[PDB]
Amino acid sequence: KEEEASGKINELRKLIAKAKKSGINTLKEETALRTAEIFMGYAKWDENNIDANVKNFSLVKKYKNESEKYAKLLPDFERQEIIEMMNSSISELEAVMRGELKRLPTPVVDWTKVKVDKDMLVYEGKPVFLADWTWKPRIKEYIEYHGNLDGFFMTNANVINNKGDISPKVINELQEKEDGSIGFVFLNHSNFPKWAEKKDPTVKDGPGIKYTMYDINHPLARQVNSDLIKGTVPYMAGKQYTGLGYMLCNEPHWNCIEKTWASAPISEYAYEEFRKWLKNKHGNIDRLNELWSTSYKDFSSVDGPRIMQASMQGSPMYFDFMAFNMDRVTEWFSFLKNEIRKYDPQAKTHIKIMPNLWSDNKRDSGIDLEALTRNSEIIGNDASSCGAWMWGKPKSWEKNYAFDWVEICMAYDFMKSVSPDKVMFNTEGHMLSTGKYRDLYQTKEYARGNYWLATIHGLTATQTWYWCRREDGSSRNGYAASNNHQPRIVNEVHATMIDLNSVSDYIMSFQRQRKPLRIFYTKASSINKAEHMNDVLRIYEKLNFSGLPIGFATEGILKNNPHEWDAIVVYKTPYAFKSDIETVQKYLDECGTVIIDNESFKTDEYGRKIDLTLKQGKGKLIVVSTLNEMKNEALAAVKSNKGMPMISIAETNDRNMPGCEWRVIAKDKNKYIVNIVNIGKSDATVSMSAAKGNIKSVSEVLTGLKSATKIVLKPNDVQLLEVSLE
Repeated sequence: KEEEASGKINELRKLIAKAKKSGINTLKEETALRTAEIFMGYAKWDENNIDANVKNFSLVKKYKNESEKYAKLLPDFERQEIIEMMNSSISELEAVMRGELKRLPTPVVDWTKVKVDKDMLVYEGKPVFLADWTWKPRIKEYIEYHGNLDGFFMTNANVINNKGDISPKVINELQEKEDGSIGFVFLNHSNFPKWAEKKDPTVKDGPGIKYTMYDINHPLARQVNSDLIKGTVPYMAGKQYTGLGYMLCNEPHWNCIEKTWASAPISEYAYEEFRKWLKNKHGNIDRLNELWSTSYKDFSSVDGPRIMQASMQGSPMYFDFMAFNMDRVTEWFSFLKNEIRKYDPQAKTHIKIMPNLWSDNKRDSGIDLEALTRNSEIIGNDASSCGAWMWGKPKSWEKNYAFDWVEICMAYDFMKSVSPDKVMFNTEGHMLSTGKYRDLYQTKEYARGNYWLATIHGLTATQTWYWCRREDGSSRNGYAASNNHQPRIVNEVHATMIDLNSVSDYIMSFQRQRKPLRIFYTKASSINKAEHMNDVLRIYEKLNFSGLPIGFATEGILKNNPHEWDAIVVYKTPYAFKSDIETVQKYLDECGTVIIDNESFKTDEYGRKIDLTLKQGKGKLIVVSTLNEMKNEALAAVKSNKGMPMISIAETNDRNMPGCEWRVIAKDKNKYIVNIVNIGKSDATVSMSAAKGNIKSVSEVLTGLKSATKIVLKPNDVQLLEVSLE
């Protein structure tokens, strides 16, 4: 397969030179050719280092039993993937050269010239979308086609003394570092300097395991972070390598439920901050004593446990602890951002937030996705998707869906509800592999569908996990059967960016489209309930396959964002802040529509019967009993404001449920752009009609080929169609 692969590579290389002569933009095929050239060397390394790959595959649970076989077959698997990729590239380009496929213009992005503008990354006055790879060697061979993301890494360990002196190695790097390509600054928090630990060992208490291994409420922690930022950021300020911002922490969390993963008790400094937060929350100690059933003489005497028990969920002390943990974490990230802004007043910050700390049920992490998203100039995350785990009972998505769609659809939709006008930067993309998922045979169709779908929901740039391959093909649980062994996956991410760039105005219209239904979200219900996000997902899923972007409402969204929706839905939200209800009342008072079930808005965050109830007044207050009723009323509210899509879609499949998420935008008077992704785990047939009038024609935007009003999508398939009406 070595000789055969080299043959196809040489064939594509000559076809590229010929197409170029005709003025064809061969970026896509050059990207594939470069991928092939790189992975031929990786396959040669694999062929010469079988023993190293046996070890690599043994560390992977589903490839452990057959490790010797897998290490033997890997080199020819990689060459066979290159042969498939060259056959696809040669077929496509020969069709393009013969006028049989229409190739849209697409930019050759110079990353030294990309700028952030509102919710876009701009090259030569147009929106673009960026992909690079974690730990990829920054060499010419790898930055020509596979991304040119720059940046700078630092750690509080680079503060070498109490005086605030910075490691000379770090000063030397920053003095020499060129302006460079668009990049981000990575703040490390796992490595706190030993001199500080020796000076006051309490500085290690109440960590946010494992990525913040010191006390965010300790004064020596604040001195050290202030000293790091003061001594480094003046060298970075305004530089192109800071353009995608300052990443304030890797996967932060301060889990505080005893016997749970990455949990620890909070420090004594943190508990003193808790007494201050309780004084602000409750006003007088008598109000705390009534709720906690305690007899403290004042706020300084509060002296409850420094870690919570799962059995306490629903109690006032538990609520207070989790609410405080969120607020002090938000304040910590505010402190880091305000220190950076002193030395770089243009700094954009973000946080590598795990979206499942909002999309799953747990609220003990101190991660307030709304507050951290609002507080960030760039929407940071490391959203995961991927397929079935290598072990365990099926996840709930496996009944209906090809992959875990919940973070890149529902969490993205929450983040964009909070902040619609920001770039979104996935700083460790987990849409190809995780610790739990791996498949050597992962399809280019899966890879394209995922990056495409995530981009429809707001994703602007991705540093994908991960390019652990060194230039020689050696390695710097995660490695075997990751992208480091998959030539067609590495190539398809960049091919997807090329297509998204080619239609980036359409893509920004899909990202920005009116979200006319907002699901009400409150921390009052998520903190007190074991399974609030099961309920929020159930109503999201119920609404999300009707052609409409589905978004979220909170108190903060209603107070800070234009009310560009037709209705709020309130589902299984029995706990609410009084201020939630008051804010939803003000929306009814502006003639808003609220659709509420029988179970919602019954108590405050302490389970006390609520003094206040929603009154219809000038708006529309609709009480419903079922999910079906709630959906029927929601879509009626959109129809009443003429907000339904201009193209109607029906889906049939062998399941009980839709999987095709679809969207429609206007291209002009009688032409529409239809976006469809099959998130379902089996083939779906979509059937399209005009809402008014009659479909004249359907074509593929990317190919110019004629399509039909009835289409089969395989799982992970993407359709982008131009629909003309008569």
